[PDB]
Amino acid sequence: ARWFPKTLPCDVTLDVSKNHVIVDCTDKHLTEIPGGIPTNTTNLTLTINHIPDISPASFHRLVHLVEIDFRCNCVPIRLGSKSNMCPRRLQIKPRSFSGLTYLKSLYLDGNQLLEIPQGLPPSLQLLSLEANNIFSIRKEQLTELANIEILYLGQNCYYRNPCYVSYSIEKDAFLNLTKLKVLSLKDNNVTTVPTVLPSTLTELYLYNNMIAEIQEDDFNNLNQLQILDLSGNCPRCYNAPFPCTPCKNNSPLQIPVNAFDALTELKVLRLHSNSLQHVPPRWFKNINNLQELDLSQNFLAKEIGDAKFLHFLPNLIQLDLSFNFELQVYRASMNLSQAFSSLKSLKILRIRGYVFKELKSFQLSPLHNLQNLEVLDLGTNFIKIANLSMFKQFKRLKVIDLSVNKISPYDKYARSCSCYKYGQTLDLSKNSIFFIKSSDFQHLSFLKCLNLSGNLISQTLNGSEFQPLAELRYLDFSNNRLDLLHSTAFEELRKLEVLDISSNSHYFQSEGITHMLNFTKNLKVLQKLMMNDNDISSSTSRTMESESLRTLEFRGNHLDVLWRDGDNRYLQLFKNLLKLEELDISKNSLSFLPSGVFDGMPPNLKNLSLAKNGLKSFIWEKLRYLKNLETLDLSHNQLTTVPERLSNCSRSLKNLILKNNQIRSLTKYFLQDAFQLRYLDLSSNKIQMIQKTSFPENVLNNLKMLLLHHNRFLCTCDAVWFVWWVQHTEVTIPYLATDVTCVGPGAHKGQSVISLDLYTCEL
Amino acid sequence: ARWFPKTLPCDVTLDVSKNHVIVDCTDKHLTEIPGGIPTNTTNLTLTINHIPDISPASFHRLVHLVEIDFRCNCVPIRLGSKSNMCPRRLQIKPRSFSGLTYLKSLYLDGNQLLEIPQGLPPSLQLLSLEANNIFSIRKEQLTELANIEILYLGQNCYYRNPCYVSYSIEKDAFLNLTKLKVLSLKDNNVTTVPTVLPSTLTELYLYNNMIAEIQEDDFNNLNQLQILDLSGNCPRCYNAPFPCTPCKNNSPLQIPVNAFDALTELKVLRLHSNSLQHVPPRWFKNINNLQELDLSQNFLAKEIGDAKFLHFLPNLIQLDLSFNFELQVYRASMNLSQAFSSLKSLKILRIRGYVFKELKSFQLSPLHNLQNLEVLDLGTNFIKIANLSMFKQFKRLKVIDLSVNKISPYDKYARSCSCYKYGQTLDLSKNSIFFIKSSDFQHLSFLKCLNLSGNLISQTLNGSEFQPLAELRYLDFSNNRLDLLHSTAFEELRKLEVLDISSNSHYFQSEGITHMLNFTKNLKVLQKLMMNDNDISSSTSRTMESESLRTLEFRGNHLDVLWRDGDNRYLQLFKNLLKLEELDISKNSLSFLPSGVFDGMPPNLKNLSLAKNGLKSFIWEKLRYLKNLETLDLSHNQLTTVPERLSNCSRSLKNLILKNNQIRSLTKYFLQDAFQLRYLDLSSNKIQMIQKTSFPENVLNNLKMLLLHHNRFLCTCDAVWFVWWVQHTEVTIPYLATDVTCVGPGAHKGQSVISLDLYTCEL
Ligand SMILES: O=C1[C@@H]2C[C@@H]3C[C@H]1C[C@@](C(=O)N1CCN(c4ccc([N+](=O)[O-])c5ncccc45)CC1)(C3)C2
Ligand SMILES: O=C1[C@@H]2C[C@@H]3C[C@H]1C[C@@](C(=O)N1CCN(c4ccc([N+](=O)[O-])c5ncccc45)CC1)(C3)C2
Repeated sequence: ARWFPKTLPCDVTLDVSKNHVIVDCTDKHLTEIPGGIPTNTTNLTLTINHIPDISPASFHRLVHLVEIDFRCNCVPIRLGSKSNMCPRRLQIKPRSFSGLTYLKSLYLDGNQLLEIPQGLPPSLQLLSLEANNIFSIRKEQLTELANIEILYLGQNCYYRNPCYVSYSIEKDAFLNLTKLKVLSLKDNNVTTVPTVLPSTLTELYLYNNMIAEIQEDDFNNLNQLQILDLSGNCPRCYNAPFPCTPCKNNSPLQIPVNAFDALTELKVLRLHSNSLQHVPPRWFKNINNLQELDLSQNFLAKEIGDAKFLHFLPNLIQLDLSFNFELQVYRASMNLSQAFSSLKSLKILRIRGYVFKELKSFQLSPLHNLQNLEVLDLGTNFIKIANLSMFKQFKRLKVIDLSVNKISPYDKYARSCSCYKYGQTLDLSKNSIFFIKSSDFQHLSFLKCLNLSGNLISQTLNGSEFQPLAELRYLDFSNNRLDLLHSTAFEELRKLEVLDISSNSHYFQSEGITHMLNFTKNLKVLQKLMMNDNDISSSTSRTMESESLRTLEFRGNHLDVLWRDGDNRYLQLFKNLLKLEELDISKNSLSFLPSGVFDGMPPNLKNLSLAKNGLKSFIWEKLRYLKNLETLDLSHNQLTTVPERLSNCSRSLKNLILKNNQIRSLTKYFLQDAFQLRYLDLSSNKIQMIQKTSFPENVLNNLKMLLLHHNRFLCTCDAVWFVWWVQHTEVTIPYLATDVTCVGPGAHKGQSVISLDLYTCEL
Repeated sequence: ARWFPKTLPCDVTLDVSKNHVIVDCTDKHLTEIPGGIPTNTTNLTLTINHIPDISPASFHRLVHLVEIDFRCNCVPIRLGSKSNMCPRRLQIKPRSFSGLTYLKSLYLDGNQLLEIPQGLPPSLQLLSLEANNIFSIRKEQLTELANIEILYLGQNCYYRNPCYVSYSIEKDAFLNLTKLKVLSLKDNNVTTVPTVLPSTLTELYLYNNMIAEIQEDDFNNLNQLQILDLSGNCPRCYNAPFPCTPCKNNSPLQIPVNAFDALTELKVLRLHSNSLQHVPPRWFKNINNLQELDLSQNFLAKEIGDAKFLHFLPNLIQLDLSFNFELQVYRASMNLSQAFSSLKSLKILRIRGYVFKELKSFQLSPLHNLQNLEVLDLGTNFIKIANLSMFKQFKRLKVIDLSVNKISPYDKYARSCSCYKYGQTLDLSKNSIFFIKSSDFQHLSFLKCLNLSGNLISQTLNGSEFQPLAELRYLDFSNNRLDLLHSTAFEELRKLEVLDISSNSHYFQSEGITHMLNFTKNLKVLQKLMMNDNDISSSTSRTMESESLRTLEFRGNHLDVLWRDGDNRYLQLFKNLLKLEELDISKNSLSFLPSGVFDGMPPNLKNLSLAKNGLKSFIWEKLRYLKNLETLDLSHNQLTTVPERLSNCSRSLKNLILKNNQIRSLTKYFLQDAFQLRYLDLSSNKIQMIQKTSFPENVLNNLKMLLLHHNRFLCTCDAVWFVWWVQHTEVTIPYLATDVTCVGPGAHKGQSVISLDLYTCEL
């Protein structure tokens, strides 16, 4: 099959059409790069490791490298886990990258460098030096980057990685970079923008810095700029969960009126957390193609009432005005200006953090004509009175956020080391609704969704609550207190397809009261039912019936009491679910499955999940009754013995999952004649040996995935074929060189099975 | 010292003045009563056990018994833990109590008896047969109880202990009980009141039954009745967490108008959960001395608006009107009738469960003249708008309950087997207050308390929030998000004595922001400070200062980071607290105390708590610096070695607590010359032997308590003196015969040290 044993502990991906040989050593804890790298490699990745340094002998016989990822080998003091500490910082000998004539990208983030390395090839187009200790920019060290295009010099001096010195950039340091397009100086303690910047810049990220004043001759040459991020300069420090230094006298970022003049191709402008109080319309005079405008965490509560600058943004797509409230000011209503009607191309409008008392109908009148408006975020506003019927005008919308408000009837780009698909959505989750009336949801027949998660509604539904919701296809009733006393629950939701009544264990924990689990009989088009984490311990109805239910999640419940010894009542609980194909009966404290319960299983079942249950002895001969089962899931269980013969067990099972099990040895005809298998998991086990008579190539040649890591393989001369099978077969085994180790014998401890060579076996 | 070794495993209490010898065998798991009971015994108690039966030979030589407690030896199927199952029910041979001429009380609850035992002495005054299977009452079995006074025949037939048959009571079964005063027939599935009842009844508990109609000739002879409990008859079954059977057509308990006529001395009348809709004033025509009236869980929402019957209760003390709301009815205001002004002697008024929208000022106008009104409960009402200034008229009150409402700026007698002491209290806990204004608490200077627990207030207090609270002596700010950025927090609370800022770990978990822990310097009369469970990990201020702080609870925090290795900054964190006497620095993940931190301890410290910390090695010689320490608490720790000599350790330590420790052997001069000791704990340890040279009688004679149970005592001939010391010394050792056992050797496993006799030691 294979006579080329490659002991490389890194993943290899081949793309002949793209000429890409990707070697991936992510999270491999290597101290030195492995020997024998194929010379056709193009992409090279080395994440968090323990590699001390780099020498020119590292990339000596690799010229075709086009991407080198050396990110975060020695993470700084506060940016990563302190379980992997380097003795010192990273050092690079001179001319360590000059031999890479085809290099085009380099990632050196989080390695505690003092200055920019020298000797880089002129073909380099990307260079990222984030999370380093480079707080000084000069021209002589940038002369070699005359052909760079993307430069990430961010996260160099701030509270996570301090340097105690303001960012020093000499005059015209980036001027001679005629090919530079992206420049990110985020979290660098920058005092002034490094003028002059190259005129070919397209993305400028100067956010989360200490820039206090902007000059009129700052962006005077940037005519091709498209993204300008000045967020966090003079930030809003009140109740900030991060160390922030505000400006003196609580002054905002001093931006002149004639500042965004040369910016003509600007499409994204984020001024989030700048302590701004006024937004002059002169800023938006020359930027005609502005699409995204972030103005969050400011003091624009009085500006939103006027909002004159909105008259200069006819092509605005997004508008973030979150958390603009005043201190000790509880407003009675939201004061949206009429100029909001000038945003013709507006799609998303998030006005969170604008806390007020009552949301009336005519308060959203400027938004009554935005034909392109889809999302309307109004969460975290602590609204008290809000008649939902007023939303009968926003039918063309897609998301109506009515979040944690109490209606009643820093660096988000940190690259560290639902209902929107069904239609109209009313997200009333985490509100102060404690009972459901039919008149409250009136004039809301167009709703395809209704999220009532976390409202803590204690109500006995008899089939008269969600009456106006005729077109409802998804109802989220999680984190409440549902009382299933009548089988007529959710009977008026004719077009209901998905029902989530999870986390309603309050009334289900009680013993003796009626629990009609046959409430799905009146649901004719119900496709998915999520009732997990409900602690369902009893049920008056004996069976569950449905003409269309295909998915059922019954995890975190008590089937161990329903299938108790001698209690033959609830054995056929899911037998009448004809169209059921996806069962998720897991975490149900099931210590054993009583013989006969599989006879009360849906005949069309395909997906069975029995994870985190506690099965002490799961029988296998009863799987013949499930002639359509394909994805049996027995992960995180306490099984002891694997089946006798998988061929006699099932004819359609192909996705056996036995993760985190307790198995000490496989059988000797396990995979005999089980050709239909295509997926097997045996991770985190206690097995000792696996022979050949149970693993022939007729069955191994078709398996797509096979996980045999984190176990107790004893690598002695007892399973020599396994050796000849582990390093000479192309079956996909992930983590085959670092996680699956050898616990013995003696000097053979911790050895990888891929590099096994016992010459003293057949001398 | 003592030559009478009593191997009785039950506690003995002697009262010579009362002539009471109380033998207590609570939770002792005995199979047969022990032999050798002293004949002077009067009180005898046997709780949950495994005793099969009783024979006349049990109380043969005990005549002076006046109280026999045989409760709950074989608990029914659902009333107790199923870990102690009896093979059958309890049986009593005839004439098992006739030999007790001085018997006056008998408790036979929860023993699954079928009928009332016969042969009881005529001197019996109390007889309780609760939680049994006695669902039939006859006259021939009650003829022997002609001198009984208290009869508890409750909990005989209901959902916890079913019998499937209505309670059968023959005509005039209790008539000949001329001395009967208390009769409780609760939870017995009674259909009709057992007329006729003895005219000398004073307390009648017929609650939680299935009585549907009351007759006019039912209480016609009860003229000395004082307590009448008819709660749960035709109950309110909506959203009930217990199996309840309501009456047909949703009808209330049919009580005639001329029903409470003969009742003249009635003081307590509870009609809770009767589905009542009207309360006729004719019911309260003859009962002039009614003090307590319970009317909870009814449909009196329209009756509270009228409340005519309140004109007939001039001596009413309590009035419970909780949970009288209507279904699918969210009221806009609380409609209290004017007749509430007729309750001159009213003290407590709980109107919970009366959910409405807004609580205005003039809604409580009838209560504006109740001079005796103290408690005003208004929790669980979901109030939205409620101006607190309107409470400037209820200054004479004591408790103003403003519970889980959202204001913004079955059988409770089941005998199973703060701020009210400081003055005026405003309990605004678990409300929807997210920020504190000075104008909100205006006109509330009389407040001695303010509970703001669970409001989740994210605010940076600078000393201007609680300004009108000049007389505030207690502030509960738990379960919030406090930002201690300024040392001027709570500076305006001049008369503040207790401050609870616990469970505010949100902003304290953040690293880098300022945490001014010296905010107690401006508090001149602060006596107690509770800041536990705050995860305090950093502090800008180095020390904490206070002229008056005496108690400080600092548990559930991170002192393991504040006292890190080499970090000598926060060593003297509590040194400036001069008057500090009670320190509770526990659960702080402290793996070791760095040497020198005790030098930064308050000199006046008396109470130190280091529980659940994780101390791997706690030094003892450093305790000489604490010359006032008396209650050192080292429970639930991982210590290994006890101090060398307690005399050289401390001169005032007297309450050593080493519960749940890991100690394998004591020293040989531990308690030498440590005369001041008066309290020692060594429970849940791993010790093996304790000799005499460390435990002399000069020090053992004064110790009040000494706990040495749940450990690994090896009871071999190695510590014979210990034997002669354990059963011949009167030092108080609780659980000396059941919990402290012997783990060896061999045949001597599980033996009690109190019954140790090794004759083969010195043959
Ligand atoms: O628990 C909670 C957290 C974590 C999240 C959920 C959640 C609410 C949350 C929050 O952002 N908010 C708290 C309440 N907010 C405010 C705070 C202080 C002041 N203030 O100092 O005057 C105010 N004055 C006027 C109006 C609002 C004020 C604004 C809304 C966000 C804190
Ligand atoms: O989570 C929670 C729990 C556990 C406690 C805290 C808490 C509130 C709580 C509660 O007792 N309540 C829920 C809300 N309550 C109600 C429910 C149903 C109906 N209904 O079926 O029409 C109503 N119709 C009108 C008015 C109120 C109604 C009454 C107040 C009590 C349930």
